[PDB]
Amino acid sequence: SLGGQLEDNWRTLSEVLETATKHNNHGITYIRNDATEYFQSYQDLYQDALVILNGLEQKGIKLGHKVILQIAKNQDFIPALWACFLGGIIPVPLTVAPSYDLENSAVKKLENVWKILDNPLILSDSELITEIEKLGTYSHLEGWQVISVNELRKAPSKIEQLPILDPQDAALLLFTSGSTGMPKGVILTHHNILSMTAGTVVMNHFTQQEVTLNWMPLDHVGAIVFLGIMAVDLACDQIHVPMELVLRQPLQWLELIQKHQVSISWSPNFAFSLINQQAEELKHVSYNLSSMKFLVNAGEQVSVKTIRLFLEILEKHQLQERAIKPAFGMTESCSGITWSAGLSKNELTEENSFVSLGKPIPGATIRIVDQENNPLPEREIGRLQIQGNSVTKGYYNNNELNQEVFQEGWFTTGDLGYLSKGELFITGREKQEIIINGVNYFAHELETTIEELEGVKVSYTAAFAVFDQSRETDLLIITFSPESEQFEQGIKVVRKIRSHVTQKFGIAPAYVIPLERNLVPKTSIGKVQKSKLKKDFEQGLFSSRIQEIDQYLAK
Ligand SMILES: Nc1ncnc2c1ncn2[C@@H]1O[C@H](COP(=O)(O)OC(=O)[C@@H](N)Cc2ccccc2)[C@@H](O)[C@H]1O
Repeated sequence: SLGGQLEDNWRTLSEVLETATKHNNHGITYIRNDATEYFQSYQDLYQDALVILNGLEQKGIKLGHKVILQIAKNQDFIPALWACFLGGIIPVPLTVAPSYDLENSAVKKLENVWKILDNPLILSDSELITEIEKLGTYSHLEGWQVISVNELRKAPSKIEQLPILDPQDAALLLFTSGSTGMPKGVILTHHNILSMTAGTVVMNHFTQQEVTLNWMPLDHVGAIVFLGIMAVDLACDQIHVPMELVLRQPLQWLELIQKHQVSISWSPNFAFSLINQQAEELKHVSYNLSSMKFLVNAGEQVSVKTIRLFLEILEKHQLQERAIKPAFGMTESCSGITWSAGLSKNELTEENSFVSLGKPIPGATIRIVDQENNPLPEREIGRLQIQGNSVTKGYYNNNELNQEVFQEGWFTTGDLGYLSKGELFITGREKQEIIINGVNYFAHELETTIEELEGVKVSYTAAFAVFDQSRETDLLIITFSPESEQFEQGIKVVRKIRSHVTQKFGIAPAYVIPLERNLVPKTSIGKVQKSKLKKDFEQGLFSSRIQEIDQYLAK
């Protein structure tokens, strides 16, 4: 149903980095937690990567082998990632766990992936090395080996020549958590990654003069590719900020855009809302954001009302018209695959209620089909299917999954939406629909509406529907985290949530469950995974709290 013509490029990642070294002008600027800065030119990165690569070789890690990445320090992660790229070693970046002595999904993912990949070596930093080894000994994991990047930097560097690689060979393996069970390992070739890069650059007119800024964790595809490898491909300046720095003080994102004259940046929808929360203090200070021309809202459903408010607040801070770029992407397509032309605030009205995520990059084709795999007419909801050189060819060691989601040269994303004049509009995700009396409801709207309320902490909210067997009816369940200091003072807001939702939508939440911030399940990028919360409810993990709240009501 779509298009885009792109000339074949047969570069590898090593050639891309080698091309970038000539521009000793540019490279990576690392922002530390204390807001100090450290510049590493592409030449320095290349030299650093070679040293680490030699360290890897000396430990017996060979071409084609896989290594797990568990590195929180950005100054260690990127050089180690590129080290693997140059040596033909496949890096497997995984989310750094919040702790390694307590039960969490990140610890489970690390152990599961480790088992799937036949006991590969784990790369860490000096801060985390001890904790990760402890987990290995405590859980008696046979062959568990962890090494710091700084120990690999010590390797007497007997550097030999770099291997010549096939761009069709695997270069990057990224595991995503599925709805249930084992994680899914997305295989990404050089050709996959560089075909996204080329398509995105040509379509959006990026040049070596760009300044990219990332504040998402480096294990995610958006940070590795769109705001990592792309910048290397362009040989432009790239900046990496730890997520917690911007979370602790959201306005620092705006400060860094101004200070570094940033032209390209990205966050999911919730972070836009976090800025909107700062509307008051944004009246007493002024930022200059005129350098920002490509501001990506991607990673989760985009809220019309949130974007509209974001423009109104920040146009008073020199944010140019059409700078905001809602986009669609996934791990399976090396992040971004469609890009908006920009928002003009005229599509944002009590409008749609769906934001356009734009047209696909050159080389890519997208379509909306029915259950029969037949293309549907424009403007009606169906399953999104994607193809092109930027799209993955298959998952790691999972034929059952490959045969299901890869058919006729198309990949089923598991996402729902429609096409209108060539532009993609995502409406929801499969098996997460909120249907009550045949009427379609949309989680993001509900969540946005909830998050307007005082006492509801932004980015910890979820809305989903379960079927109640006893009463033979569908229930709307709302989970949130209180903005109180602290819970359980967030009992007053439970009542406030139910009424506010009824007033605006005409339907009510059956249950409203407050949650401790640390227990709301989130992907590395901060997207609330509603599947894990649905399961938790059906156990039920919250039954005690539900009763306790119900006992507090009726008094
Ligand atoms: N703009 C969007 N609107 C609605 N849902 C989205 C959007 N972007 C991503 N998603 C959801 O997130 C899923 C992919 O999740 P992950 O594999 O964890 O990686 C991601 O979250 C990528 N979407 C990140 C990205 C995209 C574009 C540019 C930069 C960065 C998609 O299948 C879709 O369900």
